[PDB]
Amino acid sequence: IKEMPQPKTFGELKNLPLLNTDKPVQALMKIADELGEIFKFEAPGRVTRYLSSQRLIKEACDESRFDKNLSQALKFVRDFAGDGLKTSWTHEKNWKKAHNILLPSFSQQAMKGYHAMMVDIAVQLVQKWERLNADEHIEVPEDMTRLTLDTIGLCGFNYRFNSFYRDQPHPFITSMVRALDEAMNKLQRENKRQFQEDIKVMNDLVDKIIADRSDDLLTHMLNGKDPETGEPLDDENIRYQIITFLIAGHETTSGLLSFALYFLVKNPHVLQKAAEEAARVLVDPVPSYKQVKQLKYVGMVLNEALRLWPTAPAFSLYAKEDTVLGGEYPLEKGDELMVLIPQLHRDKTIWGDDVEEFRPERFENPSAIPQHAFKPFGNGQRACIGQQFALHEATLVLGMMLKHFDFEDHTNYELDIKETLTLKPEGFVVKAKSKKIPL
Amino acid sequence: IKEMPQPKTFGELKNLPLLNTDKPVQALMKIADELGEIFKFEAPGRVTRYLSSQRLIKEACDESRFDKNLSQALKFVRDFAGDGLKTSWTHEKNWKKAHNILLPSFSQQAMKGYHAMMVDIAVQLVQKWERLNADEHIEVPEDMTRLTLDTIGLCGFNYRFNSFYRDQPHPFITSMVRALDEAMNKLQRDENKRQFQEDIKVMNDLVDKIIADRKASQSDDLLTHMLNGKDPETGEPLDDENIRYQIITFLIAGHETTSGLLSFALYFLVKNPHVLQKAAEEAARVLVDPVPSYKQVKQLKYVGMVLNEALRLWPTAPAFSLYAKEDTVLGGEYPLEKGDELMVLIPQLHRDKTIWGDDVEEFRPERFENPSAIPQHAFKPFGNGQRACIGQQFALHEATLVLGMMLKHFDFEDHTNYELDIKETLTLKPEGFVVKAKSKKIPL
Ligand code: HEM
Ligand code: HEM
Ligand SMILES: O=C(CCCCCn1ccnc1)N[C@@H](Cc1ccccc1)C(=O)O
Ligand SMILES: O=C(CCCCCn1ccnc1)N[C@@H](Cc1ccccc1)C(=O)O
Repeated sequence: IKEMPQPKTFGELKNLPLLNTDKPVQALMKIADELGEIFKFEAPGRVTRYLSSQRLIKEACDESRFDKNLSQALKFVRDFAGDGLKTSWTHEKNWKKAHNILLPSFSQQAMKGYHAMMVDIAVQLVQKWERLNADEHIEVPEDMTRLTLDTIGLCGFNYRFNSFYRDQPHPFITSMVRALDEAMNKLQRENKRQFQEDIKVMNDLVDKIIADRSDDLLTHMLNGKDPETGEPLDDENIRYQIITFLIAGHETTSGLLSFALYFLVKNPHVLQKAAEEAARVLVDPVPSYKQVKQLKYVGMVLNEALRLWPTAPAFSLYAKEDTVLGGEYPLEKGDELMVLIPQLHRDKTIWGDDVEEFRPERFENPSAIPQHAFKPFGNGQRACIGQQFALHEATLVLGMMLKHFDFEDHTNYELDIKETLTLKPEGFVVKAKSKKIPL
Repeated sequence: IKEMPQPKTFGELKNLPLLNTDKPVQALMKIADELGEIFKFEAPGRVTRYLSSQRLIKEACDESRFDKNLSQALKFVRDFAGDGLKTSWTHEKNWKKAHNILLPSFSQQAMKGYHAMMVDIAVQLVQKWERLNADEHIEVPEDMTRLTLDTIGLCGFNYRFNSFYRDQPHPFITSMVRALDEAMNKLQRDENKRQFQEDIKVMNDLVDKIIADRKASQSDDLLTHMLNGKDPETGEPLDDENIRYQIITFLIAGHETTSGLLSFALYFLVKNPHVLQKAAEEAARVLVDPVPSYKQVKQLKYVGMVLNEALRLWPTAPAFSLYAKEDTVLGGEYPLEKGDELMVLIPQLHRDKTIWGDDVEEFRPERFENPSAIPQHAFKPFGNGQRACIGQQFALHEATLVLGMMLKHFDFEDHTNYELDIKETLTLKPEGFVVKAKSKKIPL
C-alpha cells in the first residue's frame, strides 16, 4: 500500500556514505525526524528499514513474526565474540544452551551474591573522588568505565582489572576497544594485522582468567548444565561468553551512569530529589542489597536517562515469514528491520509533546507505560540478560555518589555525544564537593 | 523513640465517639492541627495511626515496607463490592488477575476510544445549561454527579443512566448511595441492616441486567475486557462472580470522586477570578472546534493544573490505609510491629507547610508547573504504588474535557457568594454550591 521514504543516495554506494560520519546514530535520528516512522536504507548488498514509532515497533517486537537479526555491527563483533549470547543467532544450538545455563546467574535473586563485590568497586570510586585536591575535576565517563569494567571483572570472573590504579586502561580494554573501533570503522568504510593482534590479546587474558580455575559467572559457565540437552558449555563457547560479558557487561553501563550524572547536574530540581532519597535510604557506611532496591527515584532517574540516550541505541530484526507491517508495508521472509531506540523513546504520541525534557517522574508508576514504548534492553527472549545486573550496579553507584558528594557543572558542559557502537557524553567533567560522610 | 500523642478518649469507647460527627475527615484534620504529624487513634478492637506529614508518608509509601490495608470503611464497602479491585487485598488472587486484565482498558492510550462517549455526556451538560431560563441557577455537585455517573455508565458498559432526563436518580444510584451511606454510618456508630440488603439487591439487579443486555447485543468498553480479557500470567479470564463485583466497583469508584473534583474545581475558579480568567483563556485558545478532540484535551495544560490544585486542597477520596509488612521504624523514632495499621490523612498531607510554603490555603495551580520540583509522595490524591487509582487517567481526562467545555461556553457568577460547606460521605463534596452561567452563545 504505502511507499516507504528513503534518504539521499550516493550513486552506486546508495545510502552507505550517510554512515561515513562520526555520529551515525544522531545522523539517523535526524533522518527519522525528516522522514517519519519508517524509512528504507540501502547499501551495496544490503537493504534494511529503520523504525521509529511505537506503532510499528510493537509489531516488530512480536516474536512470532520477527526474530533477532545480526546487524553488520554485531557481525563484526562476532569476529571475536563468536557464538556468545549477544552475537549468536537464535537458531544456533549454543544460544539457547548458554541462555538456559546463564539465566539463573542473572536473576534479581542472583544480585545478592554479586552485591558485595559491586560495593568493593563502588567504594574504590568514592575514595578516589574523596582524595582529589581542591579545584581538581572528575572525568566522568572515564571513571564510570573504570568502575563498570572492574565490577564485571570482579563480580563475573573474580578478576581484578585494578582500573583505579592506572592512567592507561588495562591491556585488555585497548585491544578490545581497538577491536570494537575496527568493527565500527569497517561499517563506515595493516588494520587487519592489528585486528588479529588485539583478538589474541583478548583471548590471552581469557585463557588467563580460566587457567587457575566462587560466587560469580565463571562458576556457572564451567559447572552449569543445560537442562534441555544436559550438556555444559564447551571450552570454545566459554571463551566467547567471557569476551561477550566483558564487553556487554561494562560499556553500555558506564554510558548510562555518565548520562545520568549529566542530566542530574543539568536539572537541579531532579538532583535534589535523588540526593534526598540517597541520604534517607543509605543510612549505613556500606549500602546493603535491600537498601539499593529502596532507591526508587534513583531508578526512575536511570530509566529516564535510558529513555533519552539508550546506550545500546539499536537492534535488528528479520521477518520469519511473509507479513505486512502496520497494515501498509508488506515484507518478505528474511526482510530486515532496525529499531532506532532513541527515536522510539521520543514518540510524541506515547510520551507527549515534551519528549526532549528530562523528567524522571514519567516513570513514577511503571504501569502507565504502554507496551514496547520503552526498549533500552532489547526485546523478548533476546532481551538483555544483564538488565538487572546493570540497573543494580548503576543504582548502587549513583546512590553512593549522591550520598557522598555535591556536584558542580563548573565548565557548563555542552553535551557532545561520542559514538562507538555505544553512546557516551565525551568530555563530561564535574567537580565534587565531599559531604564528608565516612565509609 | 518518641511516644506519639492521642486525642481525647471516652472510657471504653476510646477515640471512637470522635468519629460520631457529620464531618469526620475535617474533624481529624483539626486533631492533626493540634497534635501534629502523627497521632494514635483507638476504637474497641481497633488501633491505627493517622499520618499528616510528607516526612512520614513518604516512608509509608515504600511498598517494600507497607501494603494496602482495608480500612473499616472499605471493609463495609466490601460487603457489596466483594473482591473487586478497590476492596480486595493485594494478596488475593483476584486482585492481580483483575489488575492485569483491566489495565489495558485504562491506559492513557485507551482514553481515545472512550473520548466520543465522554463528549456525548458533556454535550448534554452544556445543552442543559444553555437551556436554562434567565435568573435560573445551576446546582453544581448535582449536575457534576449526573455527568460522571452517565459517563462511567456509557463509557464503561454502554448503558445510559440518562441522568439529565431525571430529577430523581436512577434506582441503582439511590440504593448505591444509601448503601454507601449505611457503610459510613456503621463507622461512627436495627432495621438499617434490612434496608442494606434490599439496596444490595437493587445494585446486583442492574448489574445482572447490564450483563444480560450486553450478551444479547462486542463494544470497545470495560465490560468487553471484563468478559473477554485474559490474565497474561495464568491465561484465565475473570469468573462471573468477580465480574459483577468489578461492575459494582467501577460504577461506585468511577463517578463520585470525579464529580467532587469537578465541583471543587469550579468552586475554586469562581472564588479566584484571575485563575478562572487564565483557565478560560486556555479553553478558548485550544478548543477551536465545536466538539473537543482527544488531542485538544491533552493540550489543556492549565486546566489540568487547576484540577491538580483542587485535588491538593480537597482530595475527594480523603484517605487510604496501610499495614506494615514487617517490623519497621517510621521516621527513625516511631517503631511499628508487623501488622500495625496506618491512615494517610490526604487533605492534611497536602497542607504540609514544609512542602508547599506558607500559602498552603491559597488556590494557585502554578504549583504544579514542574512535577520535578515537588518532593516525593507530597501529592497523593490517587493513592500509592500498585494499589493506586486505576481510573486516574479516566478521571482526569473526563474532568479536563468537561471543565474545558464549561469554561469555553459560559461565564460563571457566584451570585449567592457561596460559603464553602463540605458534606462528607466516604467522599467530599461542596454541598449547596450553586452558580449562574451566562452563555457565550458559541454553538456546538
Ligand atoms: C545500561 C546497561 C545495558 C544496556 C543499555 C544494554 C542493552 C542491551 C540490548 C539493547 C541488548 C539486545 C541486543 C540485540 O537485540 O541485538 C542487550 C543484550 C545483551 N546484553 Fe546488555 N545492556 C546493558 C548491560 C549489560 C550487562 C551489565 C551485561 C552483562 C552482565 C549485558 C549482557 C548482555 C548480553 C549477554 C546480551 C545478549 C543476550 C542474548 O541475546 O541472549 N548487558 N543488551
Ligand atoms: C477524581 C477522581 C478520583 C479520585 C480522587 C480517586 C481516588 C482513588 C484513591 C485514593 C484510590 C486508592 C484507594 C486506597 O488506597 O484504598 C483509588 C483506587 C481506585 N479507583 Fe479511584 N479515584 C478517582 C477516580 C476513579 C475512576 C474514574 C475510576 C474508574 C473508572 C476509579 C476506580 C478505582 C479503582 C478500581 C481503584 C482500586 C485500584 C486497585 O486497588 O487496584 N477511580 N481511587
Ligand atoms: O545502526 C546500527 C548500530 C547498532 C549497534 C548496536 C550494537 N550493540 C547492541 C548491544 N550492544 C552493542 N548498525 C547498522 C548500520 C548499518 C546499516 C546499513 C548498512 C551498514 C550498516 C548495522 O550495523 O547494520
Ligand atoms: O478515615 C477513613 C476514611 C475512608 C476513606 C475513603 C475510601 N475511598 C477510597 C476511594 N474511594 C473511597 N476511614 C477510617 C475511619 C475509622 C478509624 C478508626 C476506627 C473506625 C473508623 C476507617 O474506615 O477505618
